[PDB]
Amino acid sequence: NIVTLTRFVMEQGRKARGTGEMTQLLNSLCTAVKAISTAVRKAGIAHLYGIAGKLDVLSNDLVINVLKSSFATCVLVTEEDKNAIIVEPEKRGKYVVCFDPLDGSSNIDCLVSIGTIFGIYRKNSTDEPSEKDALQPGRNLVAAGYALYGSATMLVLAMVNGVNCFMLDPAIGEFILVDRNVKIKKKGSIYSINEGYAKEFDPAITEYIQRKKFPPDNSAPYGARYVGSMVADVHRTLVYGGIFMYPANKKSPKGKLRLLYECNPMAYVMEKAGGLATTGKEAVLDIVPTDIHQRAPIILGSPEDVTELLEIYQKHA
Amino acid sequence: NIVTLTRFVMEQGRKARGTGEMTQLLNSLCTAVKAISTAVRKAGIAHLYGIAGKLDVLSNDLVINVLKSSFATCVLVTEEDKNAIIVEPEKRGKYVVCFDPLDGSSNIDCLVSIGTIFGIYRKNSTDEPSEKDALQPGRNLVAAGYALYGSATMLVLAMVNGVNCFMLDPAIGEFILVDRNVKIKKKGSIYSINEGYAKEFDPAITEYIQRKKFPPDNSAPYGARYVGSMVADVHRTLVYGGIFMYPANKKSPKGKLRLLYECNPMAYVMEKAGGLATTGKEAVLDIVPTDIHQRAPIILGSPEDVTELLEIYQKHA
Amino acid sequence: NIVTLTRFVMEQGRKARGTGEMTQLLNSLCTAVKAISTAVRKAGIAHLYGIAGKLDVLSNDLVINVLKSSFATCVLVTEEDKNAIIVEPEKRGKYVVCFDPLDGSSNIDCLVSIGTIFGIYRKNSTDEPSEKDALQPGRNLVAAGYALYGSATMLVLAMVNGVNCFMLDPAIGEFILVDRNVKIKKKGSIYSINEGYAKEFDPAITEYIQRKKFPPDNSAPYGARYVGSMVADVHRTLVYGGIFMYPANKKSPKGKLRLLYECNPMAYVMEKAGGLATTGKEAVLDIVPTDIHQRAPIILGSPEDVTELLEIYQKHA
Amino acid sequence: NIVTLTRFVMEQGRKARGTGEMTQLLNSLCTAVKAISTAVRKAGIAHLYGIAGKLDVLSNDLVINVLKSSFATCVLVTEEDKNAIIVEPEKRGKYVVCFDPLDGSSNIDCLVSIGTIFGIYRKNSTDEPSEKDALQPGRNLVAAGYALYGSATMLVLAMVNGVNCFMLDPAIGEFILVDRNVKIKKKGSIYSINEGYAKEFDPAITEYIQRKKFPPDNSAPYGARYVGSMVADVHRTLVYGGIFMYPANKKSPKGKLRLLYECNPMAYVMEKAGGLATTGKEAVLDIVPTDIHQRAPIILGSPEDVTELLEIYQKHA
Ligand SMILES: Nc1ncnc2c1ncn2[C@@H]1O[C@H](COP(=O)(O)O)[C@@H](O)[C@H]1O
Ligand SMILES: Nc1ncnc2c1ncn2[C@@H]1O[C@H](COP(=O)(O)O)[C@@H](O)[C@H]1O
Ligand SMILES: Nc1ncnc2c1ncn2[C@@H]1O[C@H](COP(=O)(O)O)[C@@H](O)[C@H]1O
Ligand SMILES: Nc1ncnc2c1ncn2[C@@H]1O[C@H](COP(=O)(O)O)[C@@H](O)[C@H]1O
Ligand SMILES: O=P(O)(O)OC[C@@H]1O[C@H](COP(=O)(O)O)[C@@H](O)[C@@H]1O
Ligand SMILES: O=P(O)(O)OC[C@@H]1O[C@H](COP(=O)(O)O)[C@@H](O)[C@@H]1O
Ligand SMILES: O=P(O)(O)OC[C@@H]1O[C@H](COP(=O)(O)O)[C@@H](O)[C@@H]1O
Ligand SMILES: O=P(O)(O)OC[C@@H]1O[C@H](COP(=O)(O)O)[C@@H](O)[C@@H]1O
Ligand SMILES: [Mn+2]
Ligand SMILES: [Mn+2]
Ligand SMILES: [Mn+2]
Ligand SMILES: [Mn+2]
Ligand SMILES: [Mn+2]
Ligand SMILES: [Mn+2]
Ligand SMILES: [Mn+2]
Ligand SMILES: [Mn+2]
Repeated sequence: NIVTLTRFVMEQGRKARGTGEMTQLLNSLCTAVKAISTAVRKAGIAHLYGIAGKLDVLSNDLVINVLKSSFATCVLVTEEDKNAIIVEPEKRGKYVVCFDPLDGSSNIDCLVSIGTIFGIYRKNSTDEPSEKDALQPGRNLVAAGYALYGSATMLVLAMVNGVNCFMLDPAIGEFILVDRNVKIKKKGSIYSINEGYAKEFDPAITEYIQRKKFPPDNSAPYGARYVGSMVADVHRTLVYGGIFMYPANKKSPKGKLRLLYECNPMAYVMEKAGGLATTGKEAVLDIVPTDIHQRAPIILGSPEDVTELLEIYQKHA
Repeated sequence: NIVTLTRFVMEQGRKARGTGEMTQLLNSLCTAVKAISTAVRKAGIAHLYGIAGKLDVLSNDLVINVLKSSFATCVLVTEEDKNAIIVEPEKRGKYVVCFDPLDGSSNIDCLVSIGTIFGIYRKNSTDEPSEKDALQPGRNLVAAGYALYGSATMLVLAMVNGVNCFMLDPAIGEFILVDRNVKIKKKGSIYSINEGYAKEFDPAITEYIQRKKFPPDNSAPYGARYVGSMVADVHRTLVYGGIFMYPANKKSPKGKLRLLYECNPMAYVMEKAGGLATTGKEAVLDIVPTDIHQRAPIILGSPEDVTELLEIYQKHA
Repeated sequence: NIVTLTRFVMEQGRKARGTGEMTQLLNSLCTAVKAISTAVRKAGIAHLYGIAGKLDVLSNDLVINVLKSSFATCVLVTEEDKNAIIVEPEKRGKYVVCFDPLDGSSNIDCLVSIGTIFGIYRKNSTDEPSEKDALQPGRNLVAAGYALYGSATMLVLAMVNGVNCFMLDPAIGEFILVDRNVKIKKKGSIYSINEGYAKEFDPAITEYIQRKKFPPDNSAPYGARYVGSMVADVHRTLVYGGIFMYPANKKSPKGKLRLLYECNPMAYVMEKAGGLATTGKEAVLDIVPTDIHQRAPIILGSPEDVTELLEIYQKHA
Repeated sequence: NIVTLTRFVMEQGRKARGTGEMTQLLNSLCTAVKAISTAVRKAGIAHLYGIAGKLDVLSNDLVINVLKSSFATCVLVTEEDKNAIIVEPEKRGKYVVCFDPLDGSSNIDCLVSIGTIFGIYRKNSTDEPSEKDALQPGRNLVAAGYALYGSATMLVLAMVNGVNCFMLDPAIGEFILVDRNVKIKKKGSIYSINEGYAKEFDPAITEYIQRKKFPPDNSAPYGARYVGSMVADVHRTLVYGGIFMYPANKKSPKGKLRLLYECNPMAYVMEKAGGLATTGKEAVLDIVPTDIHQRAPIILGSPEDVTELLEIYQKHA
């Protein structure tokens, strides 16, 4: 009585009486992620080193061809491509897929955890697909999730029904459901932010950080953690509780994280897990995108920690 | 032409005119690390999940068994064991090995990078082997290094002639030399410390951090990173540059990090790479331990960043 | 534009407007075969050998639990169980599955190729499932096939539409379609039989063998091949052409190979591939089984080679 | 406690007081075999099938490159190369290696067991290294063995002190000693020969086969097996007992099997295991080659079965 991703996706496609198109899509994603995982852990590297006489780019190509080979997509948006990819009408399905094929690429030389992030929208409208089809607020997401290539490979999938975590068994190449209907803690004890940007923080963030290090009610201070790869930082937030933040600063008054393929999927996982995701002023899932590579400030995590900071944001409002 | 860890170790052992006792020890280590890597990556997990027919305890058991069978060790010191382990006379060799089988174990549920740390001493006072044989300053290390299980598995080996990084190709189970004679940048641009302890930092540390966030000469502040796993943080330092800190505070008046199997091996690596590793008052390698599970304050990284901090310490002295 | 077993099975389930039950079944089989393949190639053997301090039986259990976990089966027949396994009504589906979890087990110590063989029937009737549900002639098979664990792992799947071959990529744990709509050669140049039973052969087999070694029309003689594992011998027959035979002798006047889980699936693959499978008197697929472990003589392969021998069988009739 | 090929080789090399030159050669071989095994098992095939972003030539290239880099060889002899390969003086060592990189290559499309065969000689006449250095009788082998890629990968190594089998654990890329000091049964019960050449067999062979099918003393006839891959057939002989035959016929008046890299290594293995290996007229190891691609008749296996056949030869002499 074990549950594999392949079994789960099919039973769910059956319960929802789908035509099987989304199921074929989710299966192609599962296959793409296993292929990326393998290249990340460097299997075959000996060949590059002459035993017999890129990564971001390879990841992009894998995700694109595998997704197109699903016959379930019409518009693809990648962090790696300036323009949205419109699918050939022969393989054109009804899904729009926004993804970051390998987030944290600059961490690669340091062997820090990296991941793949994706959000799926159903093409709403009836005209020649285009970038406009991806410009939907995150509230319209059919599914969203990410794959984390850390000490082990994990796929976290969020859909209307909830959040589920699947661990990859690289021996048989199968994702096994290990955490079902996940819920984030109401209050965590870790905060995550790049404090090297201190001089740039708005007063509300500055005050919050101060409350965490020197608690006014004399409670224990929060521990700090900042891996430097969103997928790793968010996954730790989801599993262990706490708050993650990447607010605005000189690096764009608009934030650094991209709305469509970084913030939205994460905000979606967070909300389905019972947490919050806000820009400080509004909920991330409610922002109407105007540009496929639009950035946005984001704060996510345990609801009590996010509301606490939202209050400070009010006090300074 | 390609260089595997197996060939390199043997070659070095040949140039050193060794009896091949250390070579066997190093081959054993390599075998232990590949085994731990496989377990960490979760191969075979489908079995726990009943496709019908603890990770730090297994790691401990693997290291101890694999090292004993090398017939090259007489005294073992593990983070996991209260007392030193004395090898049976039948299996005795002349080496003392101090290791942390799986560091960052708390981080396991969050899939954060973890690693194995080891330091190798040669038994000097030839009395019956005992705990006192491990009580040697790090300046007496013959070899030290670590294995990091991150996006990929890497083994860094440092010996008197320098530091070398080997990447694991899991397809053929062989470590390939990917970086020769490593040297750390003179000055970095990332500082790594758990700022959650700000309330308890000594003055020098407090001044240094603030200097990194608000540099006097209005230059770019240092970026910040803190994975919360020493091997991961120390490996990013060695490779990318910067400074790593785990100073003395209240919950740990002498630091959290253990001297024999965490601070020494890492300080040795740092020093052979041209970096510094201090306690704030003194070099970590010169400290003569008195207890095998002794703790010690540690600051390591690019020579200029560490020097700058040490000047500040002297200033408050 | 690559085709994985998972994609293929789903598109075919869609074309046939299935409810998705057979598809879930085929997916469970694919997963069982990858798990068996891994144990066959001995991954993890170091643990049996004490690195940190059956096969036929393990294969049976994997296939049974994985199949039951599909919720698509009601009656399971295994070469390893005296009695047919009736599925719990909770997980009871509509399919009857006959399989040999690991054929050629006595070859294991010699590392000869071995495999898994399976035939699927739709439960015809409407009463409490039982052994009687498996007692159908092979002509009623919905699907049949085998997995060969040889130099590489291959899954050959035969359905009403034809025969397809999928090679396993153990790096990503995915079967890739490599040979589509396979057809056996009309005439081969290799014959396969255990000639150690010469003294026991009926006159027709004896004459045929004689024609192959000393051709009366002076054509080149046929080469001989006899691996000793049916799956290996049949797979070579399917791919390279020729004839395979295991007629009756003192080892049962009834043959050695079992009808339900060895002969039928193979006869089915053969026929779908355009070849023949006969007992010498009748077509194997047409025999009405009377006992789940019933044996039967079998001759299969290229149609011209099988008809040639059938003629000799007539001459001696 | 467990024994890996790496430890065993080093230990043996220590007991022999070698300079570690042969040890490096043997470590190189091991690395080459693991690499070939991975390629044979088809890892990464999904790439040829365009998940978008010859096996005997690659094997040849792997062996040659990996052996050259060992700095232990001066002359290489491959089944795949017309002339011997002379290693650059910069990389010269004292050993001559004769190998078949991938034997049974015809069998690849049929997924039949294949293997690698090697024999190691020490350069004696110290003139400029040349082809003549490989022209040594097998009685002069320092080491020989083979790697079989069957249901699992095994490496059999024979040296003056005996024959040892190592099983590859692909999870950690390590060969584990699974069988120590192997010895073949005195008498077997399987004979292995391509009976398709019956029309061309000499009288002795013809009598022997018939004696196996119809034993005078009405005892059980020998079972027959003929995989068609020497390593597979010879490995079943060593492990299970019996006799393997590839006599002289018409299409091959001196046999098909080559002396230097097929017959010698296998005869050496057989002899250290307590078996016999003859040409019919003489022991294979005593033959002094005159051409590097020379062919030779071979009969090997249990000492009693081979003797019996040799008596029959003498009878027709
Ligand atoms: N595997 C599945 N899991 C959960 N919901 C599904 C699945 N397949 C389809 N659905 C749902 O049913 C809708 C239509 O399915 P489809 O016909 O495949 O496009 C989807 O957009 C989801 O809302
Ligand atoms: N593989 C090696 N790599 C580097 N140094 C070595 C190696 N083998 C031996 N040496 C050195 O030679 C000394 C004696 O080696 P041993 O006789 O094997 O105990 C060691 O303690 C090292 O200092
Ligand atoms: N994956 C599939 N491939 C080919 N035929 C299928 C598939 N699924 C179902 N069918 C066919 O449709 C019938 C009923 O499907 P099902 O509703 O799943 O039981 C099967 O028995 C086959 O005859
Ligand atoms: N690893 C080993 N295993 C068995 N015998 C060895 C080993 N190493 C060296 N010897 C033997 O010692 C001789 C010289 O070794 P070498 O100096 O390395 O060239 C060889 O030719 C073998 O006869
Ligand atoms: O390189 P990417 O693909 O844009 O992602 C890097 C991002 O960079 C953030 C960290 O940025 P700072 O270095 O500015 O903190 C992470 O949280 C995200 O992973
Ligand atoms: O779980 P361990 O073996 O004690 O290791 C955790 C150690 O803990 C340090 C961080 O601890 P803090 O949470 O106190 O910062 C790391 O740098 C070391 O990896
Ligand atoms: O051991 P199993 O599972 O019954 O299968 C062995 C069978 O045995 C046949 C060979 O039998 P002989 O040794 O009698 O030739 C093969 O063709 C089949 O694989
Ligand atoms: O393809 P190769 O390298 O020539 O090897 C085939 C050889 O051929 C022999 C069998 O050949 P026949 O078909 O003539 O029996 C085997 O025993 C050897 O493995
Ligand atoms: Mn990216
Ligand atoms: Mn990104
Ligand atoms: Mn530990
Ligand atoms: Mn530790
Ligand atoms: Mn069986
Ligand atoms: Mn069987
Ligand atoms: Mn060859
Ligand atoms: Mn050959």
